[PDB]
This record gives sequence, C-alpha cells and structure tokens, in this order.
Amino acid sequence: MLKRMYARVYGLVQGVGFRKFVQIHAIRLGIKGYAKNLPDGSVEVVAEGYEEALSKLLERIKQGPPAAEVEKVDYSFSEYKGEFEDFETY
Repeated sequence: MLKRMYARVYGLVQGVGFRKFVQIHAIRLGIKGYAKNLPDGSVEVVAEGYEEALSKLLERIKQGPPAAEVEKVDYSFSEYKGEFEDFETY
C-alpha cells in the first residue's frame, strides 16, 4: 500500500518553480517528504505515501511546469518509514 520514492531530476529545474509545482501536486496526493536543490542544478525528491499517489506524482515530476526543462528523472522505491509530516523544500 505505502512506499517511499526517491527521484533525482536533471535539466533546467532550478529557479523555474519546479518544486512549487511538485509540492502542490504532492499535497493534493497526500504525499509527505521534500524537494531539495542540489548544488549541481539537479533536484532530489523524497516522497512517501500511497503507491498510486507516488505513481501520479512521478508523472508530474517528469512533466514539470512549463518553465522547467525536465531532461531526465532517475527514480527508485524503498520502504515507507512514516516519519515525514509535511512536504518541504531544502
């Protein structure tokens, strides 16, 4: 039922509202975790919730808002730990 999803996102994905787009969708889907800006310009997303919710969020992560140029997303799944209480940015 529940999983953790990790995604790393490459392209033009900083300074373009990419994480605001991801956050709005994560909240709608009941997902907790975070989207973190890495120094190299990539974004890490850690997301926990229902597996179907994560599948839907992954679609949005790959899509991005129009200003974002999403070129590649590497992702994987692991055990839901249930420790996140909100969806944050770092």
